[PDB]
Amino acid sequence: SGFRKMAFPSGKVEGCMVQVTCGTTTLNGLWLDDVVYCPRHVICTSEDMLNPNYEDLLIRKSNHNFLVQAGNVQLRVIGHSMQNCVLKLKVDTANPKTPKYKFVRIQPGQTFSVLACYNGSPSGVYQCAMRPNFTIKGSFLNGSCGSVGFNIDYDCVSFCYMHHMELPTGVHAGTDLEGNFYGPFVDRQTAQAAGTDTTITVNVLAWLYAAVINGDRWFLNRFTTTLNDFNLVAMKYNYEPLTQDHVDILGPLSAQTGIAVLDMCASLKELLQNGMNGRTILGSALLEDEFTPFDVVRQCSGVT
Amino acid sequence: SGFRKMAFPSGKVEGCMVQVTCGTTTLNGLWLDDVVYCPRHVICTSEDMLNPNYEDLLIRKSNHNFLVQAGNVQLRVIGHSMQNCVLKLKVDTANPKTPKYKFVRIQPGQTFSVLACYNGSPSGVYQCAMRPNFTIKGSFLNGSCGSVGFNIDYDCVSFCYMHHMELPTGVHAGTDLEGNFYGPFVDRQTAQAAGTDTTITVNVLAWLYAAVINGDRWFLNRFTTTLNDFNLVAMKYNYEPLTQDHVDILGPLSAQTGIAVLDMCASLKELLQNGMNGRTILGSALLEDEFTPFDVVRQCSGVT
Ligand SMILES: Cc1ccncc1NC(=O)Cn1ccc2ccc(F)cc21
Ligand SMILES: Cc1ccncc1NC(=O)Cn1ccc2ccc(F)cc21
Repeated sequence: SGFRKMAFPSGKVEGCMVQVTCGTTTLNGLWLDDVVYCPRHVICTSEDMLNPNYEDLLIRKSNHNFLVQAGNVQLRVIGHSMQNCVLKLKVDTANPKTPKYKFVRIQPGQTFSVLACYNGSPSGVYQCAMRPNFTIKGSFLNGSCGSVGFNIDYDCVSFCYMHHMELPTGVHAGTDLEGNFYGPFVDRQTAQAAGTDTTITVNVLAWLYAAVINGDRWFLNRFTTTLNDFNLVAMKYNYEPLTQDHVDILGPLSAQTGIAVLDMCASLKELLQNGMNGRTILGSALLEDEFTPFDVVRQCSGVT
Repeated sequence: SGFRKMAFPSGKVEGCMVQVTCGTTTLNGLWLDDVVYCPRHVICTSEDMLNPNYEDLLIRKSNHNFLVQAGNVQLRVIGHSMQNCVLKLKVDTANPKTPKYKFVRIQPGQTFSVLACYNGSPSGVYQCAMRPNFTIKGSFLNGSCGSVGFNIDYDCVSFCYMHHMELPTGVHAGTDLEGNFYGPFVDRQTAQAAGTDTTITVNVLAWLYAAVINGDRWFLNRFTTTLNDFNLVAMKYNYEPLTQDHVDILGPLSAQTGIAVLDMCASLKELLQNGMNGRTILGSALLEDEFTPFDVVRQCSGVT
């Protein structure tokens, strides 16, 4: 029993973190096989960020300008290329600590763990969700760029995020491991306001099922609703519309607890309309939306 | 910017996790040097837990009865001893992945990371605090026993907790790495109710300073208070009394933000008396108490 915001064990990712320096800029790189992945803005000075021409800036850079250090040892750079907003630095040595890995581009609402790093060294690990507006609410300071987000299935690490920037509103934007930004963000220091941060309805329901499994049941009521009726409430409270696909993904949780998805939607509807009345659910005084239905099943079953 | 419940990178601890089986019971062990540490209740059957005589149960066990597996390879057990509520299994091979380590017995209010494991395999990592009643609010299922709590200072892992049991109330009890339980708990299946779970006042103040650093300032008011006046409020709301030692530990946060500790106590006092009025602080709708002043400084400065 108990339910926590749990991150994947970070060891497999720690063995991939390196430090990349270009000129006076130092950030984090991800070393997998004989390639180091890092944000392309490593080639910029703070002044360049206002309007950088990355292709032009990269012409003045040679292999010997990218200083790649793994712990206390220096990697030899034998090639460099830009793929979208990431640089790929070919090194002469395959990372001996390279785990089984994949590069995946996640969908909004999906969760992942972040290993925050500075100077190629890990500082901490926490669980995040890709918000519906494609930002992440992380914890990053200057130097954290190149820190990565990932999920783990048994022995395979699926890398989904690489940190690039902080928006003026304190939220975070970044790319997948192919260098494509999530959302409309660009790696430029300009007005990039975020869209509406809606609540991930399917995750709140999954977390409500997690609460029932762990003993927190005060919010269960005598009511039911329909998808269309629930969605009228969800729209009013800036919640994502719930679809039949979401109901289907909640099936195993519905089966385990014996509480039909639409009955749980009616509990959520009353919680939205009436609030928590000074009460808590799984130690939270608000509706948590950064646990997917898969996360709840995983934590509640003990998948390693 | 941003503030998250961050755990230490778990890699150094992942390399120490092993599976220990005795008879029909399997739990986690911690392999450091040529010794495997595990909860002594590994020698019990579920029936034995009602009133176990560990010394008598251990007489029927020989070195060959403790099956210790590290990944897919078997460790040879050349000695066994019981130290308080932990068993120390001497193996013939030093763990090559043994990090620099210490065993520390933490004080209530202190925080630590937990690497939850099942069958010697890690499932996840999360940040915890030793509650003032000596329980921990974790996330553990059957098989998680032997999972450990730790802190990391640069390259040294300080092991502070080993998981032993779940109380009937869903909270968790365990020992330090010398086998001594935190609090009055015993490794017996009996009525062991927990004392008052008070709020760690010094941590709430540290988190309020973290909020100011990250932009959340609505709770700052025009008032001040005294230690004795604040403590009258703290007693009413089951908060730990604030001492001059706590004020002293909050000094660096007070210095960074320019907000005197007693002024922050007056903000906390008004938050206790009036509530949050439907507002949030660092994404929480309640006063968070599982960040120490050291945690706040560490996260806000980027210590790796
Ligand atoms: C300081 C900080 C805190 C947290 N996370 C990241 C950062 N760093 C940055 O944002 C660096 N940086 C500055 C301007 C700019 C423009 C575009 C871009 F891709 C990166 C940019
Ligand atoms: C099932 C579970 C869930 C979460 N964390 C731990 C557990 N396991 C246990 O508590 C095992 N166990 C059962 C009786 C008993 C008595 C004393 C003791 F030290 C261990 C005991």
